Amino acid sequence: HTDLSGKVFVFPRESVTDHVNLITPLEKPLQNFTLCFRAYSDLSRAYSLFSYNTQGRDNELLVYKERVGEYSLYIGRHKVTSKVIEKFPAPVHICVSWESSSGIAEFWINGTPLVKKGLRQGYFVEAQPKIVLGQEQDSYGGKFDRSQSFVGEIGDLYMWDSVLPPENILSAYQGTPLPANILDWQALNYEIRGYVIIKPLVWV
Amino acid sequence: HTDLSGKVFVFPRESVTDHVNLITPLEKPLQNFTLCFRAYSDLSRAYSLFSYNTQGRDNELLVYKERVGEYSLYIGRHKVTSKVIEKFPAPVHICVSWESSSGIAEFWINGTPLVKKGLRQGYFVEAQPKIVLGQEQDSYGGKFDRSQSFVGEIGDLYMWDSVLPPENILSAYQGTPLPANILDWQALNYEIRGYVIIKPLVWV
Amino acid sequence: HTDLSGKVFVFPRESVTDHVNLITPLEKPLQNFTLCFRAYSDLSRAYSLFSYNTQGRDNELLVYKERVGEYSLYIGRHKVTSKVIEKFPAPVHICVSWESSSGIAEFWINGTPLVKKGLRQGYFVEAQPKIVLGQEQDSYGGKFDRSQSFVGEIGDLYMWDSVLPPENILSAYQGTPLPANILDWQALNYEIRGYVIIKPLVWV
Amino acid sequence: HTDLSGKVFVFPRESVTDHVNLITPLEKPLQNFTLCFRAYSDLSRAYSLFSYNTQGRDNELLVYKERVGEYSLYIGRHKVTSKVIEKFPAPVHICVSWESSSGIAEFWINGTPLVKKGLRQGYFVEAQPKIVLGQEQDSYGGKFDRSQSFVGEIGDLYMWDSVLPPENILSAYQGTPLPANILDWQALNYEIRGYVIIKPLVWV
Amino acid sequence: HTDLSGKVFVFPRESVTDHVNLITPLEKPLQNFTLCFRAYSDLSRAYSLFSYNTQGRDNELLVYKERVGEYSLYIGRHKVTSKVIEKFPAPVHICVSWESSSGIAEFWINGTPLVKKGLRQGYFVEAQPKIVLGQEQDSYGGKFDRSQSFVGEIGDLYMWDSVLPPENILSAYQGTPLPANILDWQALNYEIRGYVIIKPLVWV
Ligand SMILES: C[C@]1(C(=O)O)OC[C@@H](OC(=O)NCCNC(=O)O[C@H]2CO[C@@](C)(C(=O)O)OC2)CO1
Ligand SMILES: C[C@]1(C(=O)O)OC[C@@H](OC(=O)NCCNC(=O)O[C@H]2CO[C@@](C)(C(=O)O)OC2)CO1
Ligand SMILES: C[C@]1(C(=O)O)OC[C@@H](OC(=O)NCCNC(=O)O[C@H]2CO[C@@](C)(C(=O)O)OC2)CO1
Ligand SMILES: C[C@]1(C(=O)O)OC[C@@H](OC(=O)NCCNC(=O)O[C@H]2CO[C@@](C)(C(=O)O)OC2)CO1
Ligand SMILES: C[C@]1(C(=O)O)OC[C@@H](OC(=O)NCCNC(=O)O[C@H]2CO[C@@](C)(C(=O)O)OC2)CO1
Ligand SMILES: [Ca+2]
Ligand SMILES: [Ca+2]
Ligand SMILES: [Ca+2]
Ligand SMILES: [Ca+2]
Ligand SMILES: [Ca+2]
Ligand SMILES: [Ca+2]
Ligand SMILES: [Ca+2]
Ligand SMILES: [Ca+2]
Ligand SMILES: [Ca+2]
Ligand SMILES: [Ca+2]
Repeated sequence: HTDLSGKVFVFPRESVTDHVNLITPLEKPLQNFTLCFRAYSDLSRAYSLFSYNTQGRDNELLVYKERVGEYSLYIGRHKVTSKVIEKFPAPVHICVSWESSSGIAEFWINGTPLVKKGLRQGYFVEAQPKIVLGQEQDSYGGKFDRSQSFVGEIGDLYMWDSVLPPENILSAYQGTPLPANILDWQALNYEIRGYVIIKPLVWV
Repeated sequence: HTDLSGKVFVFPRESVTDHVNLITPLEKPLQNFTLCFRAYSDLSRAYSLFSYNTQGRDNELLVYKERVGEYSLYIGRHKVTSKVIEKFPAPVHICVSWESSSGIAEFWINGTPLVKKGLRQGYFVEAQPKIVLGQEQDSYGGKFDRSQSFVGEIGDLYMWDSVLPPENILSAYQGTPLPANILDWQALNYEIRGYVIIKPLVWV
Repeated sequence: HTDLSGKVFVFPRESVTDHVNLITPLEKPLQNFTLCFRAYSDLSRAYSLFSYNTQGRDNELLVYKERVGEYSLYIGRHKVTSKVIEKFPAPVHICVSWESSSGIAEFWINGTPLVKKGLRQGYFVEAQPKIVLGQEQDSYGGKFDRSQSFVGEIGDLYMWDSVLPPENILSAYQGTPLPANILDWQALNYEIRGYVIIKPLVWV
Repeated sequence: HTDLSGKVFVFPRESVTDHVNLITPLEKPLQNFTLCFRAYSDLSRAYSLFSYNTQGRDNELLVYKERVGEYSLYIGRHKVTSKVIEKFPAPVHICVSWESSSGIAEFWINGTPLVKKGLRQGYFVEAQPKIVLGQEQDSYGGKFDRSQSFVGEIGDLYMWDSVLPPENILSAYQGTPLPANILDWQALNYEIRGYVIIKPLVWV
Repeated sequence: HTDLSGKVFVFPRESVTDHVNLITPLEKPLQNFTLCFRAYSDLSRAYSLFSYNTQGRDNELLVYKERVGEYSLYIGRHKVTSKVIEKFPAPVHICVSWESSSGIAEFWINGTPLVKKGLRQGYFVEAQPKIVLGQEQDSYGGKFDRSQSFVGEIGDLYMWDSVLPPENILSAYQGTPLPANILDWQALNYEIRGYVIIKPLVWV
């Protein structure tokens, strides 16, 4: 468990191999969540930002960037997509929440809410996941795809087991995130596989 | 009747069934009206914003968004269209008024007056309407069309039986609208059908 | 004659019929003139803004908008065209002057001088005109063309029998035009024909 | 000689005929020069701004505008071209210097230096020129080309027999140029031929 | 040899011959380095900014501009590319660092950090280089290519044998660079070959 404050994971190249495994202490199925992180990439093609798979379930929870200005959330294989005006290339802060009771998914880009969408109302995302950054999973922990690899820098990743109110989203965006009980950048259990470098964050 | 202050209807998905029925004691034929509301959608295709049909009368009163930067009003099946510069996607405040005696239709977009157009001078829009959000009607209450469905968020919807002067339009835009006697967001009678979720308004 | 201060003509629809006739007490041939007015239209196709014909003479004096960013003046069937950066759609203030002795035509868009052009040096534009707003004449008083009709709003129309200096152009733009002897918005002699509505000017 | 302070040459129409001859008593071949002037044109096609020909020598010194954002200097039939971001149409202040010893040509657009280019190092531009505004010469004083004619307004033209330092360039742009010894707007010997009109400068 | 403060190399024309050799007594293979310089060119095609070759080694260290908004670093024949929003044409300040131990390459454009990339981790860039400005080498000191030549102005060139922290990059951008131990603009050992002119820096 490492304090990565002020630091990013650099995925310096395209590969089918470089990734970071994220280990969460959570062992119960997810009804509600919020996921925030910072990314800086100049890929124009599609890539996975956050890949969460469970046994026999691809795309159980997936944050996927299809193209510039477009963000997709997959819950249990089902997908929503929301659009935003953004410059390319540019650093970005991304928060996404999802609520089982309503099905509502909320993207926040640089503290700006995108249009709400809804999917998988009543569903629970399964526990005991494999979580990977830098690659998209098609199996429980593997079956990566070069054309979906993340190339660039990721920092300030937090994941909470609740839907964060606007004020806590903005706080995360501004660099004072509330401590997070699923994944916390300041106490992160992770394994680097292949070519991933930890560097100071210089682009905020 | 519900006070919806600070809240929105979220139509979280494309469908042919998700809609809200708006209930009003409108018994007298309309010679004059103003309709104001806020909307936030990232659809690029055409969609109905506000659909009002009467017995044997399609498109009796319809606010229809043909494409980005173009707003159409239908009165008694007749149509006018006006253009504006806008960003996409972006939250928008829309006011539209119409006046029988001159036939003049006025769109106001984020407090900004569009070019006046005119239609159905001397006409009275029929009473006893079925008013629906989220779908466009082709019958008296039904005959919805998936390709015309509204996906996104609608809030702050008011409707008056008179033509609002510019200062009152601006008041609505700024969030202090005058009391409204046809539809009022702070005392709204409505029916949710299918997948519509009420959420706080976070994008104003 | 009417004081049209704070008011516009609204030509609410495309037609081959709707127009306003303007009556001048001029009688003398024009060697010098300035014409100023405001217009708000979201037409993209070409249209006539100000059509002045005499017996047996088409396009004796015509202000014609070919396309966005381009303004044409016709004097005695001859034309010049000048370009400008403008937003679309957008309210605009237009002044045009012409001086026989030099032939110089000056367009002023929102108090901004366009490139000077020149035509019909030594020519006298004929008196006893039919002057129309909303349609382009191909005869003396008629032969209108739907594809040249003006749809939108026109206000603050003044015409002088002299070439206004930049100061006077700016004054008119900023809302205090010098007293005008050919045509005067504050004492206008006009005939409405077909669908033209007088409304308060709300876009300035 | 005429003091043209506050005045421009207006070339109000395209032609193969309209031009201004500029007269200088220069008998000594040019080793160094700076040329500054103001131009306002809405031509999109190529045009000559300043044409300097000597006997049996085309394009001895030529300032030619190929298209928007690109300025060309010809010295002794050789060419350099430099690019700039500019709006269109827009008034522009242009300075260009050339230095034989280095061959360096410097364009300055609205007081902004363009990328330096180099041509004809060691060369002397020939004396006893015919200098024309409004047309491009292909002979000694004539052989004009309609498609190269300048339509628009030129003012504040000065030419020095030395390379001006940046400070004197900014001075020219700001409207306080140093006295010039080849050509001087405030003591200009010229011949108008065809349709060219002197008018006040209104666009600065 | 030679304080070039306040001065630039001007490469005034396209050629296969015009270049500047930069001489340094570097005998130790580089593990870490930072290179900073100022460039101003209106070339649209690809060109080499900084060409560093060793005996039998092409593209040992090379800064290459593929197209507008795209910067490439070659280390030992391998390359990375990073993208940026930039105006064209425009003066630019470029810093690039590379670090053997991590393989990380950092581009800084006008003091703005680009997305980090990585190449040749564990590699040492060879010493005893031929370093040239204005041309790209394919041999040890020669084999130039006209389609790769730099046309324009270069100044403020510094090279350090370490990775400069962001603060030091900004200092170089602001015009107060730290003394550099490989290449220093204020004490530069150079050889001008062909048409290269030293001029004052006027675009900073
Ligand atoms: C004939 C038919 C069909 O059965 O209808 O199958 C082939 C084809 O349909 C597909 O190929 N469907 C799957 C498309 N793949 C896709 O959308 O992948 C997305 C979601 O999954 C990820 C994120 C992934 O897990 O790698 O990649 C991007 C056309 O329709
Ligand atoms: C041959 C002919 C003709 O008879 O002239 O008929 C077929 C075709 O004409 C039409 O299809 N006309 C109706 C077009 N439909 C239309 O404009 O729908 C609009 C208005 O109504 C709504 C808003 C609607 O109520 O769904 O949808 C978009 C071409 O012309
Ligand atoms: C063969 C020939 C010729 O004789 O050269 O005649 C037919 C054709 O030339 C024309 O048709 N010329 C007249 C074009 N009409 C035109 O420019 O109308 C303009 C000006 O007048 C207005 C403003 C109008 O008054 O309606 O409409 C646009 C090609 O050349
Ligand atoms: C066969 C050959 C050749 O002999 O190499 O000559 C004909 C052709 O090359 C040219 O025609 N070159 C001259 C083209 N004209 C040109 O560049 O005009 C420029 C420069 O001169 C001015 C400024 C002018 O003086 O009119 O107009 C624009 C192809 O190459
Ligand atoms: C057949 C094959 C192959 O063997 O794979 O070689 C020929 C072709 O591949 C190339 O030609 N590759 C090299 C192309 N040149 C290139 O990428 O130049 C870059 C890098 O080198 C510089 C900087 C240079 O040193 O000139 O120019 C730009 C297709 O693939
Ligand atoms: Ca997958
Ligand atoms: Ca995959
Ligand atoms: Ca309908
Ligand atoms: Ca329908
Ligand atoms: Ca006509
Ligand atoms: Ca006509
Ligand atoms: Ca010539
Ligand atoms: Ca020529
Ligand atoms: Ca090479
Ligand atoms: Ca090469």
